[PDB]
Amino acid sequence: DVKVADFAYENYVRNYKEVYEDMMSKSYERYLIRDEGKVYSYGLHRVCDNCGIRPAVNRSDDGEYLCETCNLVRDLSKNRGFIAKYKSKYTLYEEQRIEISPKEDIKFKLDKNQDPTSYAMEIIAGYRTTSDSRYIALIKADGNNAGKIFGNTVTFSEYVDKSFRLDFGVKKMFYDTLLDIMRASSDESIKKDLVSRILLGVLYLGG
RNA sequence: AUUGAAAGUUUUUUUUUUUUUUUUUUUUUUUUUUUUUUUUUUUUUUUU
Repeated sequence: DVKVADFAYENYVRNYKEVYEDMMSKSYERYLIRDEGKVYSYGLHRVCDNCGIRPAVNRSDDGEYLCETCNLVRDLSKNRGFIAKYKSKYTLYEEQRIEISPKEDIKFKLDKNQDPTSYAMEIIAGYRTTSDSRYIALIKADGNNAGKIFGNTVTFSEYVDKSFRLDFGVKKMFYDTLLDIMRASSDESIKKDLVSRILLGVLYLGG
């Protein structure tokens, strides 16, 4: 959904509140739609009947659990995604640059015939071996009353500064927490593995 | 005749072991079985 509002004039730049007002005003256009006829498999399962002109739900290597859209997304993610993060080498540039190689830091002993992407959730959880029971936690954070706070902004520059400060401070907090974990006065292998697992278990951070 | 279905949250684990209601505590301290009462009264060592 594309929302466009006038940004600034020749001798005047509008404050964030008015711009957001214009954006929200030009939002009814989203709710206008027209009629279309198609078929999309409910989720990605089974072989429905519906209209039979097209071929059925494509078969999968594991059997029959692959819809076309999910098939395409899986094809896209086969090369890049979590596996790319695992096969990377993150470096923490500080007074002593320290690198992290999950391919060499995770202590999950797997046979060469096993797929790390399949056991990605277990790896992030912390299964050092397949015969391990261990829960994994999810952390979601969000700012408080951000919308009205940005509404009560004197100038657009103030809004930009506040957003930049928020994002950079969030990233700084995460980095400092990682540094604190790194400086734990314990064996470097343990902290390296923990940092690798934490880094792998990140979906999106910022703002 | 629900998009549509058929699966026991089940098996398995003794709230058990250690610990003496025990030590100390004399039913004794005191009190004369005495106290008033005469073994007394009557009777001729004696006759034909």
